[PDB]
Amino acid sequence: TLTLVCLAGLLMLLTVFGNVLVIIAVFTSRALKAPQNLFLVSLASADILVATLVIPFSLANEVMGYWYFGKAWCEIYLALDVLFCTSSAWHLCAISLDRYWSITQAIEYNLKRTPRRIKAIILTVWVISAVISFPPLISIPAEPRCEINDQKWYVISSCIGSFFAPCLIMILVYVRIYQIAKRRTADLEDNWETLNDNLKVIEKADNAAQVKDALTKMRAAALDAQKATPPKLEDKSPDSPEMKDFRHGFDILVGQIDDALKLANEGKVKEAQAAAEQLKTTRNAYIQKYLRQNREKRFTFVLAVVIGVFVVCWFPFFFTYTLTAVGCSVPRTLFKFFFWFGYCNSSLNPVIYTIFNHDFRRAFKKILCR
Ligand SMILES: CC(C)N1c2cccc(F)c2C[C@H]1c1cnc[nH]1
Repeated sequence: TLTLVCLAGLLMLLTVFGNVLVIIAVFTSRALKAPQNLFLVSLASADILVATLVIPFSLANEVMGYWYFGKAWCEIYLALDVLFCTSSAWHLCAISLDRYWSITQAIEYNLKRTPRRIKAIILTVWVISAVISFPPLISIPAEPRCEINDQKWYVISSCIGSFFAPCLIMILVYVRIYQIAKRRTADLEDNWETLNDNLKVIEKADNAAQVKDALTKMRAAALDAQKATPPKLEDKSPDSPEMKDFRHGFDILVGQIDDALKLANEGKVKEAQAAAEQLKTTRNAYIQKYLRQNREKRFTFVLAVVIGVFVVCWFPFFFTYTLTAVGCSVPRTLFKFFFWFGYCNSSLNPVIYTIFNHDFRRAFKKILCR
């Protein structure tokens, strides 16, 4: 009934509450690099702009509302509701492009990733997003009963121009990103699995020979693993004590395999598997902390999760809105749900942001207390 008028504005403030916290979190932090911050703050600035200037009207217009103090309100209301979503999609596209270029072009791109360069990128997103939003000689006096003239021709070019094409690209480059990351870690993950497999085989073994062969197996696996670069220690020197801690760790391990190999040949089947558990624990304490993903890999994956919500929130709306050109299915029950679903995308960006990024939780708890 009337309980819902406050809920939407309540969730509308959740964008201000959520995104402004991010706006100032990255605003001035020695940990936050300026290249990435610029993009996450203009994205959070579009969300904080649409939650205030466009969000509330959609609720009243949805129940007991019409354009007041002129249709000019219905002019800008349409124009910003496309602008933010065309710019938000295109921003996610550019971060998608930034993440790809950084992972591949390496030193050269870092030289060109000047904060001024990426500042220029954002303004251009606003520029080109304003072109897709501005209609040529076509308007989106008395009350007009605010909706969008569903010109089948224009609508789809804009429907694609706002959501489809930018989302398509950002999906298309991130699938290349995933394949690259999977290729790097592949061989090492072979080894780590082979270690774990032979370990369980050791604990799940009944005779000494089975253990001895399992042990000899992992011995090569560890040596093969010893020559990889673990994910955290990517682009670090072998002068870095972390990269050396990795190596010493597999020396220490190999030795323990050999010592456990002496027990299996001595005929002490039980002592062997016992000592094999000691191998496992040692491996975890030495190695596990380096299998964790690098600092740049976290940012790329976390924005992979963000594209997951831009697709999940907006695709139902745009796909049902695109189908209206052929008018196949029920809009009455679905339009309302999908119009909100796409809209909550702006409030839920800092939600996934702190839910996954380790720097986010601390930046959220330290922004408030100061
Ligand atoms: C105004 C409606 C039709 N919308 C629109 C129009 C053009 C581009 C575009 F990306 C969007 C999103 C969608 C919408 C805005 N607010 C909630 N849903």
